This record gives sequence, structure tokens and C-alpha cells, in this order.
Amino acid sequence: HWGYGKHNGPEHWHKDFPIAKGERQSPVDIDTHTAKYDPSLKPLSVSYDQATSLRILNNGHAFNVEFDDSQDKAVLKGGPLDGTYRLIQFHFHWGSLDGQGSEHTVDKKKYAAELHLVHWNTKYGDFGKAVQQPDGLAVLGIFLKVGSAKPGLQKVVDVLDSIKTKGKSADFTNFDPRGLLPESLDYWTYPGSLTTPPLLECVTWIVLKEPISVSSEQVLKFRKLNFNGEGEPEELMVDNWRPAQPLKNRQIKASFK
Ligand SMILES: NS(=O)(=O)c1ncc[nH]1
Ligand SMILES: [Zn+2]
Repeated sequence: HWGYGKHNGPEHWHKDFPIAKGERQSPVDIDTHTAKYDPSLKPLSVSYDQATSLRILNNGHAFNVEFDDSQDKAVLKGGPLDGTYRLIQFHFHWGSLDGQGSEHTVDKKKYAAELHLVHWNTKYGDFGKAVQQPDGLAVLGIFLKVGSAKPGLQKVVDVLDSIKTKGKSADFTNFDPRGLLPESLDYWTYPGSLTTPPLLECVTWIVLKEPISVSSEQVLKFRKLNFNGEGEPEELMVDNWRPAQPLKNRQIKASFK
């Protein structure tokens, strides 16, 4: 099954998931001179005051920090969205070196990593239903560049040594995802997909223009994770990103001028 290596990576996914070559795939390159400022877009509403993190899991592709999504405790609303989307998990995509790692690009620039806060539309009742719908998910994408440390990232990076290999999880309560946000909520938005199999076309992408800064030491610790299971030959978890996909018949809108 699928992964990020030469033999099972993005160029192979279409064989088991033919939607890989569909009309609304992600990620995409954001051409900042083609995206149109849309003065009808609202400010995002990111309501994470009551967020309840539970657990962190190495799933063999990335690590997910999971939230209690059994009530409306951490929600994304506003922006291009209608209705209420509950945070279920966040995760990252990152590179073997700082010059690559992000899935979205900005005028072809790749950032060192990209954070995805994944939310599902409550009008569909559960995540498995939501991913069957064109407006089922909203993913908030945040670029990471390497410079100064991100203080609110450090609790994530210090637990990584305890979930080194596929299938390992650890308690991860009381984490505040508001410490992963940049200062500005200006964003681009377009209709797309999950960037991992099954690649379903159910996502409203909201990608923030302002990257967060993380330290070289912080991203080095991401790169010490493993794709493999315990006791298996070591395969460092690096380069777990899908490259940019054709934009096709889609328009990327900017919330800012
Ligand atoms: N990478 S992504 O945010 O499209 C995603 N979320 C859950 C599975 N894949
Ligand atoms: Zn992702």
C-alpha cells in the first residue's frame, strides 16, 4: 500500500485511487498574481478556546494530534465557509532538507513544512460521512519556515521520541493549538481534496499567507521519526508531501488586497 517512497509514492497513487488524476486535486501552486482578491470573503473565525486534545499518533505517514470532536469545542467558521466545522486532528508534512516539505507552494516556492488543521462539517454528523461530500471538510493550511523557534510547537516536538515508529501513540492532553497560528489570518482559498489517499474531493482549502517560524532544531526532530514499525529497518519519516497538482478549472481567491 501507499507511501512516499520511489516505489509507492505520489506518482503511483492513481493506480489504486484513480481520483488522483481528478478535477479538484490538492495541493496546488498558489500564483499570487493570478489569485483574485474577493472582497466578499469574510474574516475566518477560529474558535479554539475550548479545544480538547487527546492523543498523538504516528500513523506511518505523519503524526496526528487528535482532538475530542464529539461536541463543538474547537470550530472553524466564516471565511469561505457556510456552517460549522469541528477540529478532528492536525498533522504536518515536511522535507528531508529546509528547501522542500510543503504541499502547497507560493509562486513555486516550497516551504520547509506545512501544518494542516483538519475540520469536518457538522451538518454531516461524522467525519466518515463528511468526506463523501464536496463541502465536507475545511483544512486550514499554515506554512512553516525555519528561523526562530515556535514556542507553542515545542510540546509536540518533545513527545516525538515516544512515538518514533508506526502505530505508536501517546497521551497528548491539554495542548493549545492556538500556539501554532501566525499573527495574521489573511488567506487564500480554493476547492480541493485530501492530499493523501483516498484523495477524496471534499475539502475547502484555506491556506494562510503568513508562515510561522520554527527552529532548525524543531524540524530536525520531526525528521527523526520513522515511517516503519518497531524493529523494522529504519526509514526516516522525511518528504511526506504530495507535489502540486494541476489547478484545472479552479479559481484561488484571496481574502486580502
Ligand atoms: N493532508 S490532508 O489535510 O488533506 C488530510 N487530512 C486527513 C487525511 N489527509
Ligand atoms: Zn495534510
